Amino acid sequence: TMQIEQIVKKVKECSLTPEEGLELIKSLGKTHLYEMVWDRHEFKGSKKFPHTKEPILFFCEDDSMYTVMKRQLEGYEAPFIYVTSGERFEDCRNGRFTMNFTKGEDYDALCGVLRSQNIRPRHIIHFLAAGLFKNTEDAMRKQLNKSLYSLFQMFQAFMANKLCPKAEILYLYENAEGEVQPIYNAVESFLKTVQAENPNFTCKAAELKSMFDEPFTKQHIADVISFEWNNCFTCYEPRHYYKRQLQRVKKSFSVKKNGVYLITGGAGGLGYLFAEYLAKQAEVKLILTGRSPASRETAQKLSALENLGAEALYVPADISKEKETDALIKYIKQTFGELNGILHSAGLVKDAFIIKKTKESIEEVIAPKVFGTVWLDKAAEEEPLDFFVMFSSLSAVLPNAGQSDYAFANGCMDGFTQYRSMKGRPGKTLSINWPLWDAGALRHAGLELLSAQAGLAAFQDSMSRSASQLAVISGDKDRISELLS
Ligand SMILES: NC(=O)c1ccc[n+]([C@@H]2O[C@H](COP(=O)([O-])OP(=O)(O)OC[C@H]3O[C@@H](n4cnc5c(N)ncnc54)[C@H](OP(=O)(O)O)[C@@H]3O)[C@@H](O)[C@H]2O)c1
Repeated sequence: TMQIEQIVKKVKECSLTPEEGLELIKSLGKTHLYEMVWDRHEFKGSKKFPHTKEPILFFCEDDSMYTVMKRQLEGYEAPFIYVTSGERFEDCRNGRFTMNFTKGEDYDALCGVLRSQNIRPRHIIHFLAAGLFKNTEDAMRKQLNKSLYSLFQMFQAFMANKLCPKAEILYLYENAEGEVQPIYNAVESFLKTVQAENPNFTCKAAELKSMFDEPFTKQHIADVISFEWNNCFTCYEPRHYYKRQLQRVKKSFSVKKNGVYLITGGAGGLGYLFAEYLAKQAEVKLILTGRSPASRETAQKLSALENLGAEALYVPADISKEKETDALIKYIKQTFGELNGILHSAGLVKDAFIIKKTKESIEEVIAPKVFGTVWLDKAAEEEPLDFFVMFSSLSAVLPNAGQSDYAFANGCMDGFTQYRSMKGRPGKTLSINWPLWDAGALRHAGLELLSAQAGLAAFQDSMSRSASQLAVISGDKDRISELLS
């Protein structure tokens, strides 16, 4: 009752056209905001062995884990296969191999050889993801090769060669107190979707976080592996671990007169819906960016925005290209003096199951949300931003079959929020995990499309809260609660 009067007051106040107000009322009780909540535990140890007596396959950059794992498995009577990085694929005898973890052909060779040797792994350990995150092309490329791409090659090869009728895959990465791993942490979103595509692959992800004065030793790693074998995501410190899940949030934003705002994907569906929304709040300057050249439709959009009081430019740029993004921020500074806010809506979708994806398709989908996001932060480092808002997707958290790289890319933005925090970036940093909008199967679930007004208001609410990651889910609260258990 109070809520309806609330909205009435707003249309009375003219924040909303009577029609918009009605659309919002019709959405009442359907739009809920969620945040990650953690549960913390003492790390207690476990038995050492897998629960079945079947071959274990371990991928590692080098042999730093070989001895400890042989010691850990003393008494376990099934093969241990240990694969390290090399120039070439090589069977190095007695369960040891080298390979190039980026070459699909090498995963084929591995599968072929193991099949010839009558070795059918069930427990797979992927532990290549180490090294600090840095916001450089070279560093990001190496991290993606150690994580997303290596895993893509591995799962595709495994399915194509039918190596594992069932597999339990444990993906590990290193982190440390005071540091962040946006790329490696995003793998969880990929693995959840592999599992939805192939339910015989049970996929787990574990962060190995060293603390100051409490390093993760080789033995503590072994112990985490054994613990996992005997129990998607857990973050492990040496003495404690924690898990997370979305839960409903507990119980006033505006752009500024003369503020300068960049909307990437600014001519796309959500990008433009937000540009009009922002133009109605105040007399602003808007820069809409997409890769495509100007067209009659981009002109029409700019005109509609200038009719609302804004000044508006369309500036073509591929924001996944570091120098283009840099040139873009420079042009905005030179043209308007400064930048006060970024809404990062650039993105694309190219759905396909992992078995049908290509590396090139993955590169395309991730470019704007992995590299683009980083380049926008990097180019705008010195700008007095009031806000840096990433349009992420609920697929990062609840993915569907076919969206593995998309889910990863969005999950990468979600983790990138911690980088901005770590670096002390000014203003509000927020990633919003949006569901499907009705603007620009689910039936059975108890979910509904998010209407334009409901979504605008969720943004408005999100911006006034303190969480740096919020998920927006549209539907019935109890149905959603089941889906999130
Ligand atoms: N609509 C939904 O239901 C929904 C749900 C969840 C999340 N989201 C997220 O919200 C954002 C917008 O969704 P949408 O429905 O508006 O899709 P959309 O209409 O395709 O808009 C995305 C825009 O991104 C631009 N873009 C792609 N790559 C780019 C690059 N490298 N540099 C600059 N611009 C680039 C595209 O234009 P060019 O081709 O000209 O570059 C396109 O206009 C996306 O990031 C999406 O993942 C949407």
